Order: sequence, then structure tokens, then C-alpha cells
Amino acid sequence: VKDTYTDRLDDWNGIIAGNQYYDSKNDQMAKLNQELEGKVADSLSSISSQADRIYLWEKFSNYKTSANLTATYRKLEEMAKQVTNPSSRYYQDETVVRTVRDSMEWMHKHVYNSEKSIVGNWWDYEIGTPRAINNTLSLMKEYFSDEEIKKYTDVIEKFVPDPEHFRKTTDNPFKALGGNLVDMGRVKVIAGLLRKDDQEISSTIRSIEQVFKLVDQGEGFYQDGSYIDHTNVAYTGAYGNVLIDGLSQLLPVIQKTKNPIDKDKMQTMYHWIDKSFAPLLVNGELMDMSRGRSISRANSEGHVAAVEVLRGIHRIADMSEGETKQRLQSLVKTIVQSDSYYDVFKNLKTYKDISLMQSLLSDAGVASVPRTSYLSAFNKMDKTAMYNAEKGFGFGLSLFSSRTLNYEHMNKENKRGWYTSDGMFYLYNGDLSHYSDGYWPTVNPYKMPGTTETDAKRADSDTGKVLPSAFVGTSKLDDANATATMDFTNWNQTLTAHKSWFMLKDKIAFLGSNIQNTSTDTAATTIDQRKLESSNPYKVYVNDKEASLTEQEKDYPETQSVFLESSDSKKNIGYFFFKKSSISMSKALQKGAWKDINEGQSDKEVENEFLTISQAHKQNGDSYGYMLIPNVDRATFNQMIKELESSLIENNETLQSVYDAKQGVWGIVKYDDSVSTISNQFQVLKRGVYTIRKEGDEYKIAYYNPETQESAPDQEVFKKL
Ligand SMILES: O=C1O[C@H]([C@H](O)CO)C(O)=C1O
Repeated sequence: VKDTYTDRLDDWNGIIAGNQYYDSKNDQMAKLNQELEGKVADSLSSISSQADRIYLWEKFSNYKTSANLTATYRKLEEMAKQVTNPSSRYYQDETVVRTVRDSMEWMHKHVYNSEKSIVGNWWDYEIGTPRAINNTLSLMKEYFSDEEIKKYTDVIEKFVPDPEHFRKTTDNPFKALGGNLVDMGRVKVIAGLLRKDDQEISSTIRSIEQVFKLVDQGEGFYQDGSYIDHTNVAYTGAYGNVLIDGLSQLLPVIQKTKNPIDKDKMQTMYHWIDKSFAPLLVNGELMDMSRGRSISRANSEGHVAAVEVLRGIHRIADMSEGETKQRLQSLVKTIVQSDSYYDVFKNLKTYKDISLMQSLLSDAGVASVPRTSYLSAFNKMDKTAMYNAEKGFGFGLSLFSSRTLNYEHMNKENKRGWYTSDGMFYLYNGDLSHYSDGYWPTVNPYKMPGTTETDAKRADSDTGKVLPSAFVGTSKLDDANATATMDFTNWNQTLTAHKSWFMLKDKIAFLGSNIQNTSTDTAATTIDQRKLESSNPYKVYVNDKEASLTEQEKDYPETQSVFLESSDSKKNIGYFFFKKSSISMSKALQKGAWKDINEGQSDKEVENEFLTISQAHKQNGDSYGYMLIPNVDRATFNQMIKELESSLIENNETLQSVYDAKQGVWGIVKYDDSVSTISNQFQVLKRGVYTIRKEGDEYKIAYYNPETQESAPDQEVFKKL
């Protein structure tokens, strides 16, 4: 009742709503206010106003489905925001004030109280709903009595009494870490501020600290930047988001309590941003390979997901000072400005976040220079991110091994992500909307780019698996060159292939050998499946001769090269086959719906055109070998393949190697411990992945053993000839 807790709750309110920063003459703020007003109007004109109703809102009447619980409270929160906004048409409106208060009671008496038990997802009973309830009582604290707040938060205590574990009410609770651990703070630090429970605050804060540590196993952030969740899933771009997004919201309040958090523990926060998040952001897009099952959500495509991270970073920068505040500010500014496809404000949902972004972008003192080149090998989550600032393209390598799950199909989401980690690659170029605009529900799940597979049908009911082999990993020499491999075996053990990738600054070689098939199904590797633009059509050249592609698969034997020519060179893609190969191509309209891959999504039909290139393997001991060259014009491409006409050093069952003469760099993958002499210059001696650079008479070496996850002394793996 107007004490020190209300002081902290006031700060929270300024963070989650920020009504005190509202300015009607502010274009962006007025827009968001227009959105909230419309939400509250729709909730008010559709709410049940009859005697003894059986649902507050019919669209969320089935209180057997966990979602209907927090979606219902989310509506009362939106009302709490407008009722306290002086510029809203619902400011201090008696019907809104009474509706909220009245609605808290009904839900409490008949749907969510202490004498209840989890039904559906636990997430809604412990995180979603409790969060929406906390925010509502905080925003409207001047309309509720302390006793009413106590009474209304008691149920949160029942379901979430332990700030260390979740599902404590059920039979199989679990330890809270990472994203979920941060959501625990949003539930118990606020509920504790509302209930004026000092014990609850200190113990949840004390428990939040756990997040500030790095891990060498299990869930959490690794020192190499990888972030794992759900036991063994690469998840920086989804659960990592929740972590930073939520922690950046809480910190300001936490720090003003009697239990602040050590300035050094937050030193690691800057590490996550620089080592984990930043590399996954390309032209404002958050690489899908790190978003797990969220890739199947229509309203959370790459550019939109990226904004959850950016606003968290922004909030953190604002907490810092001096250089740190400056550098984080420029990181956010340059990324936001490099995004010509998505409007960042479309995902800044509070007035403080909008105000912050505006200050940032209009401040000439904050630098905004193009990000420089970089290559991150997240070996702890079997992902690899590469970015070339000079030519301007990004590249992502999605793998998995015995240490990680290939794909997460859970809660009925991402039903067909079967091959998204079977050596699938991502190419981020001039077309910033490639993986957006319905790419996921329209891409053929059976031909993910870069993957070798049989045409056997797959079931939506299937779920993730780990790889039998641990020989999966990337050897990084510098920020422009690296080598990767995957001792691949498919889902039903009927196909194998030694797949290797050679990232050489401005191109990537794809080598595959030892391809074997014991099934009757047909086997082939998808060189590419690119989503086309009706605006920037491609002129296709095979062997440098114009070709006309059809929906029908056209076969091109003796193919030495394929070139996709756009009017914008930053969208061109070339494929040089080290040895004339038999490939087939087709261009076709592919239709689908989001519901097809996520039960909770829309059934509305979506469609996009895709250009598919693939190579069939009709024999045991088959292989493939091609160089991918993006962002160069036709004439340069033709020039480059002339130089690379001898870049293939080897590609068989025990050794794969490509040589970049212009750079003096070698990419090498050895599957056995025999001695391999390379280019009559040196010898490599151990199973593993190498990336070597000759500098004068000296050699720079980068060796990595994927199985043991260790490097090694040079003399054990390399011998100069
Ligand atoms: O962690 C989760 O995120 C979603 C959610 O629907 C977003 O509110 C959900 O389904 C989970 O179990």
C-alpha cells in the first residue's frame, strides 16, 4: 500500500507497459497504442456478459486446453495497460476497471485456483498465466487491495512454490535453468513484490544467478557460444531469446532491491551477446538453424525472432555505461539498419522499447558501421555460422551428432523438420526474405538443401534422434576459413555418406563420398532448393548456356556448372562441379499451409516457387563434389571456375580435400589414421578435421578431433614434407 514494493512495481510497470513514456505525437508509439486499443475493444465486445457464464471468451472456452488459460489472462493484461494510460480511450473507464476486477474473481473461482491441478501443458499453469496475472495486478495495483492481490497470487504459490524447479506439483518436476529459469524470476520476483514477500524475492534472485554461469555439459551457454536446451537441442535462437529478453526486463528491478546482482556476474551477459547471439544475426535475421521448433510458427519468422534478441541487447546497453553501452548500441544500430526487409518497430511492444530504439537510431554519436567478416564454429551444438562482409553473404551449416538431437518436433510443432540437420545449409544473400514469406510451410521437406537422402515416405508423428556417430565437427582456422564433416547415417540406417564442407572465404565446397544405399528407395543429394522472387527472376545457365527450367524434372548429364543470374549480383548463385556430373533441375510452384507443420497454425494455403537442383546416386560408393560461389556476376563466375578447375585434391572413403590456391589454404577431412601427403608439401597424420594456411615457408594449422572434441599438438597431426 504505497511502500518500497510499489516503488519497484512502478519500475516494472514502466518496463512492461511504459505508459509514462507515451507521446501521442510519436508516430511509432501512437501506432502501438492503436493496436492495444483495438485489442481491448474486441475483448470488451465479445466477453460474456450473461448470468453464470461458462467461459469469459468463447475462443478460449475450452479450459481443458492449457492455452485458453493464459490467452484469457493475457486479455486482462491488455486491459490493465490501457486503463492506466492517460491517452487511451479506456483511461480510468469504470467498465474496464470493473471488468478486470470482476474477471479476476470468476477465473479464480472456477478455473485457476489453489485447489486445482495442472491440465494440459504445465507451462501455462506455472509460467504463462502467472506472468499475465502478476502484470495485471502490478499495472492496476491502485484498483486492488493488498488482500485481493495476496488472494489472487496464492494460486501461483501453489503451482510454483519452488524457484529452483518446475512441475513440482506434478509427479516429474524438473530443474529450472536458462530461458525457463528467467521466466521463473518473472513469476516469483514480481509475485513476491506484489505479495510483499522479502523471502520470495531474495530466494528467487539467488536462484536466478545460476543463469550467469557457463556449462561444459547439459543445458545452458557454452564457452564456445553454443547454447543448448531441452537436454540436447541447439536452441540459442528460441530459448536463448527468452533468457536475454526476460532477464533484460527483470534486471533493472532486481538491481534496485536489497538483493542486487554483482556487476561481474553480468560480465558474462556481454559474452552471450558477442559470442552466442551476434553471429546468428545476418541482415536482421536470426538464423533458423538455432530456433528449433519455432521455425514452424507463422508470426515468428527469422527477422521477427531477431527482434526479441535486439530489444534485450538494447535494454542491456541502456543498463551499462561508457564504452560497453556505446558498443552494444552500435551493434543494435548497424544490425537494425542493415535490415531493408523487416521494420524492427513491428516487434517493439512497449513504449520504453520504442523510445529506446528511436533515440538509438537518431543519435549521430552512436556509430553504425557494417559488421565485419566472421566465422563461428558452435561445436557444442553442431552448428556453424559464416559471414563475408566484403561480398556480403551469410552461410549456415546445420548438423547433429551423437551429442545432439537432429530436430525437435514437440507440442505438435515442426512436424516435418526431419532433415533440417542432415547436413542442411543456409545461404543468406541479397534476398533478405528468402526464409520468410511462408518458406517453411512451402519448402519440400524431403529435399532440404545440402542433404543426402532416400525418397522413403516419412511420418509427421516421428520425433528427433541423435546420430550414431560422434564424428561431426568444424575445424576453424580463422574468421574466413574452416572445414566441417559429418559421418552421416540416415534415420533408418539404410544410407550413409561422408559429407564434408570447405568454407574458403568467398565460397564453400561440398564433398560427399562413400554413399551407400541398402534399401530399394532412391537416393539423391539436394544441391539446392531456392525460394524464388517473382520480382527478381533468375536466368539459369547450365554449362554457361541459357537453359529453360520446367516443373518437370529436366536431366543434365555431363554438367560442369550451373549459374543462377539475377539483375542484382548480390543474389547470384553459382555451382561448379569439380567433375562433370549428372544433375536434374526443375522450377515449380509449391503450396502448403502452416498447419501442415504446426497443428496450432493456420490452415490458410500458402505458396512459393522453388528452383530444385539434385544429383542421384544409383550405385554404392557414389559421391558428389561441387563448389558454391555466391554474389559474383556471370563473367567472374566463369573466371573463377577456371582457377578452381584443379582445386579438388581428393574425395574418397578415407580422405576429402579442397585446395584454394589464391589463398594458399587447404581444407582436409581424414576418416582414418593413415599418412596423407597433400600437394607434395606436407603430410597429415590423424583422423579428424583440418584447415591449413601456408604463409611463406611457414604453415598455420587448425586441427580438430570431433569425436573427443579436442585439438592436438601439431607434431601429432602435421608433418611438413
Ligand atoms: O515454451 C513455450 O513457448 C510456447 C508458447 O505458446 C508461446 O507463449 C509453448 O507452447 C511453450 O511450451
